[PDB]
Amino acid sequence: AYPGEELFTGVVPILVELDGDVNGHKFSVSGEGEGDARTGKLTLKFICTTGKLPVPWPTLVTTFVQCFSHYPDHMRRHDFFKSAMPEGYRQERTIVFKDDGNYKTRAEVKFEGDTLANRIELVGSDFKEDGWIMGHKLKFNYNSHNVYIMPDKQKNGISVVFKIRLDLEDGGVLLADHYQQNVPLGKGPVLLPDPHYLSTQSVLSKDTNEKRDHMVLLEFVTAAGLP
Amino acid sequence: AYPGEELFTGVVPILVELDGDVNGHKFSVSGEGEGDARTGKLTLKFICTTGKLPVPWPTLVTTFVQCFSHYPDHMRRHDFFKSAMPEGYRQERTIVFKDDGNYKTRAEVKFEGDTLANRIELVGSDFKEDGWIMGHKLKFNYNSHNVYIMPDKQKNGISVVFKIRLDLEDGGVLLADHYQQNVPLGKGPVLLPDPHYLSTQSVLSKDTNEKRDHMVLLEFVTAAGLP
Amino acid sequence: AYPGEELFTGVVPILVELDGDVNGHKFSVSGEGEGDARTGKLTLKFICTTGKLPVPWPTLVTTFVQCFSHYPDHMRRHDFFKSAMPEGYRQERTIVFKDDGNYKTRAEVKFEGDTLANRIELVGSDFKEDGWIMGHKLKFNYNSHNVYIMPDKQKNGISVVFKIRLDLEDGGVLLADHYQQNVPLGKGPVLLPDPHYLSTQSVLSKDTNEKRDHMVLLEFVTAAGLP
Amino acid sequence: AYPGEELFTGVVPILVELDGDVNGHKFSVSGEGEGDARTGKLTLKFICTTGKLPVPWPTLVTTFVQCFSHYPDHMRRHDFFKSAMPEGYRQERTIVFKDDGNYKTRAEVKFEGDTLANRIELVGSDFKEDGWIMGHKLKFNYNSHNVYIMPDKQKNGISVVFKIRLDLEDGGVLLADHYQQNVPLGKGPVLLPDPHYLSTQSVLSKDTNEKRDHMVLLEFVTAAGLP
Repeated sequence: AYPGEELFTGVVPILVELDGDVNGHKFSVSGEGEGDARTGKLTLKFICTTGKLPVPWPTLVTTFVQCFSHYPDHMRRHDFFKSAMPEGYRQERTIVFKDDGNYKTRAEVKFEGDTLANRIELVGSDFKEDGWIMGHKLKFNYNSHNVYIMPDKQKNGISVVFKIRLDLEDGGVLLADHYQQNVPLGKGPVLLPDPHYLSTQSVLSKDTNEKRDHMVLLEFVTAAGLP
Repeated sequence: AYPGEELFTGVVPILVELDGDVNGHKFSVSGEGEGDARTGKLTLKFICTTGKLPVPWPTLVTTFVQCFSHYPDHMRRHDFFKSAMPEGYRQERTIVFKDDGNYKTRAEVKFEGDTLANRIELVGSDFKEDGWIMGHKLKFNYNSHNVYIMPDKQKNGISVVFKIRLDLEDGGVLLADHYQQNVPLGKGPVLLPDPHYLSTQSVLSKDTNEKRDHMVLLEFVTAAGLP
Repeated sequence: AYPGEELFTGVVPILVELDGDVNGHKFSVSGEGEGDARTGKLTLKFICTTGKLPVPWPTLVTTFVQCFSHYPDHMRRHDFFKSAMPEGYRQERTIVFKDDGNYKTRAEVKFEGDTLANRIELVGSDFKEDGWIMGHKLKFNYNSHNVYIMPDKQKNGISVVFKIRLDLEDGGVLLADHYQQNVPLGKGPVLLPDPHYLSTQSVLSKDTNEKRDHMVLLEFVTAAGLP
Repeated sequence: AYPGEELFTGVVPILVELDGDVNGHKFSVSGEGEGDARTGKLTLKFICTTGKLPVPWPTLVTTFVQCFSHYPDHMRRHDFFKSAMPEGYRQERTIVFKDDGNYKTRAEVKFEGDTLANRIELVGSDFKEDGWIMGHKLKFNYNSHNVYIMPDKQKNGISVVFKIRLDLEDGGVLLADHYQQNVPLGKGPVLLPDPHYLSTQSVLSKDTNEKRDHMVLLEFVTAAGLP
């Protein structure tokens, strides 16, 4: 297999660092945790190093390491995330919130020693001051959803798009469309996958022994084929 | 690769049946769902078959299948719950609510065909009818907390002790001490674990399409070591 | 303040008496020393009054007064051992030496006047004459390990299990598993602690002016909580 | 509470730097660890920087921090070592090895930031290159032995005298008389103690992961009054 696969035979530490800017409200978030590609388990904890988060925590869940998705034996040849390791890949993402603003993220997912780092730069604009983001908070859906992937041959990478359902405090729903391009960092050949998807489930919680603004995230991801 | 773990290589159906008697108020609960030991995932739905539940649903979460906890590779020799399968184990518990009544539960967790069954007999007493549990709304801790386990060599089983923080409606916190003793149902050899604990996480929801008194539970449990 | 903490504000003399029986060899040990709960310090000298000890001295350290452990301010409510004083408690233990023999101990730790007395009975069996324990000269690890404690609500006492590491003459390691049960002797109320542990450190030494088979013991024990 | 005592209420890092010259053989030792005066516990690791130590490690322990001796409550007015802190004290010694050479040491024990550093200079002479010390046939005494202390009114410090037994591989015992003088470095008032002694207990071992010439030291010291 690829020299990137056996870098995930067991538990791998994760470091997260986010430098965002939403309508002028600058902020920084640091994250830390572990990941197990054998089961697709992810246990991460994030903290707003600048104090309070100006945007809702669940809106940054997707931005905050898809290389820890579990790929079954019959589909390991479609794992582009682990393929581009240890040099890693670049993750660009346009998040469009319906009837609201949009995010634009630039991430660098790579290995730094024995740790997996996710250094991201996020920009936000066109969010209303009384919109569903800069105003009333929301919550991330704890149900399984699908994240679809196809290869991008001309870019030697993969295309990834998916929808996010955010439950509003007033019983409503704010759909967030994610468009994502991934490009390898190293020059070595990567796996060009067949169109497939990932079954993703994330549970949000807090840490009772934490005084700062934070979020605890438990994520299970499993890849699945498309006939 | 101890015997009993083979019964949890995939999704296993779960049947839950409870018969309760809290302060003379008799009731029955039927529950169904499934569990995945590879991820420690737990999805169940419980229905009050006698009408309205006289106690808050969150006070009955723990009573309502720890054999679906995920034991990492280096800790599989500590899995007493799966070692008792398929003959199963008996779960007796004493749940003391601070400054209020107490529960006494007798359960039989075993395999019925391909379905993991959990038949429980619950008895409550000394509950104040005007306190904050009986006839009032409660909220489960929802965040991660620890469930401590130790071997009981005299009874050839395990002792399980843990705490639970329930959230009252006025903002106050009610604490429910749990005292638990598991013993195997058959004469086959079981696993005597070292002191360890389980990291538990639950999410409570409501079925919009269900008219009877009901509870939907999502739960994630992971075993962890004590040095 | 339960009426047991005041009995340990200063230095308290210790009496130890043990009648042992291993592979037919009947032996006796007398011990004396002091104990200070403010620091967890234990100074004890044991002497085999029946001649030579037929078992290695390190295998009897745990059998040879956990009421002298230091419990910090935030842990005083978990000190079961002190709450059973002055009437004291009973300490039954099953020690399992891996791939070798087993110890069965029964002790009554209680106050006899102004000194705390520990009177034990030991029965050993299934020890190989060429076993790792038999032959003596064993080595007790001077590093600190953890002795986990959980409440036994049914018996109105506590359950205690831990592991000790015995260094062998061959450079290897003998693991002795300990399974302990504590119940109160008197009829008053006792402390029912939360799950916690005790970091215990001990050092074996000798007395150059002592001609009989003996051992000098130095031990520090401090209580610590579990999340 | 005496002014210098507040600096030892918790664990204190320790630095040790020794330059030696025994019979023209030059060497330097670096040492590090921590001290806990609540229990009189010491754990230090020393590394010979210049390569192979030309004298045996057991001969250098005492040269290798009596300010970490535990002084019981009602004997605290006798702690000159702590009362010299933070400015520290000078510690000069003459170690006569019977029918062999001698050590001359000069130590400046003081606080350097939050770390108590013991920087020593050692000179050894008149040692027999074919005797029992230079050939490295020595073992340490792990049993408790006494260290006698007395005030020095004129020098505003203390004199310290004690004996030490060293075990040779032929079965013989080598006595090493120590003559010690301690004088404060600062101009603050120090405590002139009464005649008393320290009960010292030491244990030497080896680091299995260390390739350089080294010694791990564990020490327990406790002061005691003289009638």
